Amino acid sequence: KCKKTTTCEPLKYNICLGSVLPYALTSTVLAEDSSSQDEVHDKLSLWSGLRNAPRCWDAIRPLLCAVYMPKCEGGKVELPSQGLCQTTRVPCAIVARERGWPDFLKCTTDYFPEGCP
Ligand SMILES: CC(C)CCC[C@](C)(O)[C@H]1CC[C@H]2[C@@H]3CC=C4C[C@@H](O)CC[C@]4(C)[C@H]3CC[C@@]21C
Repeated sequence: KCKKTTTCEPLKYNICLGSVLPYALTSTVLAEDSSSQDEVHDKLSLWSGLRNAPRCWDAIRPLLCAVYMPKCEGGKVELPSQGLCQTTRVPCAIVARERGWPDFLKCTTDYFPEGCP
């Protein structure tokens, strides 16, 4: 429940929304709106409109990077935590009003499990 088996690929984009990525491989399996690293970049580019809402941006950046550009190692990615997802619900409430959170970014425990290291 804490990890997902998947195939790892070398990172094509070395930075996630300004944040450095201290690992070599990733997977697009958690971002259900994205089937390639190029598409991941284009979806993150859309999300980047939230840079104009800094309180949300500060909360949502680690969530987006954990989902869109996760560390992949030995054919597995770690799922983001329930806690990390919950931190975004109030400062990024505008997302829910403007369009709605995609299902893979709603804090259900199948996508964001509890009690994992
Ligand atoms: C006050 C303003 C700065 C707030 C701006 C907020 C944004 C940039 O106006 C947000 C609100 C809803 C967001 C969208 C919510 C859901 C999705 C689906 C996802 O697959 C791609 C990103 C995308 C399309 C988001 C892009 C950024 C949006 C479109």
